Amino acid sequence: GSISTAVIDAINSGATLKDINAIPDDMMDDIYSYAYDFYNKGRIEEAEVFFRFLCIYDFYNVDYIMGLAAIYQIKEQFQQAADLYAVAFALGKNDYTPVFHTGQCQLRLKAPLKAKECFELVIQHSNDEKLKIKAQSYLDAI
Amino acid sequence: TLKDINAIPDDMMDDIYSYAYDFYNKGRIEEAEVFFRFLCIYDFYNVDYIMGLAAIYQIKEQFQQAADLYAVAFALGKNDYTPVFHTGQCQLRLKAPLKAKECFELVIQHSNDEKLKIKAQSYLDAIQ
Ligand SMILES: NC1=NC(=O)c2cc(Cl)ccc21
Ligand SMILES: [Cl-]
Ligand SMILES: [Cl-]
Ligand SMILES: [Mg+2]
Ligand SMILES: [Mg+2]
Repeated sequence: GSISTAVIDAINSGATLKDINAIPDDMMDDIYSYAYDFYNKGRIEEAEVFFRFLCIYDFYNVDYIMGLAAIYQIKEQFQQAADLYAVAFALGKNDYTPVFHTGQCQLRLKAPLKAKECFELVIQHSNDEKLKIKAQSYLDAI
Repeated sequence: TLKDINAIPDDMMDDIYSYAYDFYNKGRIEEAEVFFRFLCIYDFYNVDYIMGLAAIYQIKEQFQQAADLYAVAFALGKNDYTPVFHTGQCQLRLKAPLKAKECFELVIQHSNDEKLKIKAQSYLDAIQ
């Protein structure tokens, strides 16, 4: 998947498509907009292809990662979702939304201690008061 | 992948990893790089294999290449902020001090590794 592609690219250290500016920013923006068009209409499989395409071209992009992670979470591919959410967090640093969703994923993976660690991070560090309430509700059930 | 089918016994992979760090510790960077690339081809999902290849790229002053692998390494481990610390070092070398500050601050705010936080704070103290 997307993470494997990123690691293979890093191993090979040959020229990538982004290295030669093969697809301009405005064009990537358009494709991202089509990806969400598909997603918003329930065409999840088509959206997944488009987000995978975007992540092959520019893996280290929070918006593309988050779109793909959401698809995996909806498809109950919870480990794949959690891994991508953590990449998004590492790149973005100040949005705890990916940490919250990783906590949801860890609960479904039967890892409540990992989920508790996620939800506690949201409470301790997020300034999103509504997200903190949501995180607390999961903590209350654990 | 090769790991998915147990293509090489576990103890032999342990040996190859230990030989890779032996090369690294002895300054045989080109040979360490072959061995860490081999390991990451065998199992891209192994955080310590990725960290070893990232260390090679950092020592070779391929700082963005290292930082990219550190972001994957962070995700695979979820709660180990060592890759975030090293990303902070790479960002300083890339002349991105605000990004580096964000990395070191993330280590101090989330890590439970006291020795790592001490190191991260020493970098924050030096950043203008
Ligand atoms: N420190 C952390 N423990 C976790 O389980 C986790 C998940 C994510 Cl997404 C970011 C950071 C962390
Ligand atoms: Cl993958
Ligand atoms: Cl999965
Ligand atoms: Mg490259
Ligand atoms: Mg607060």
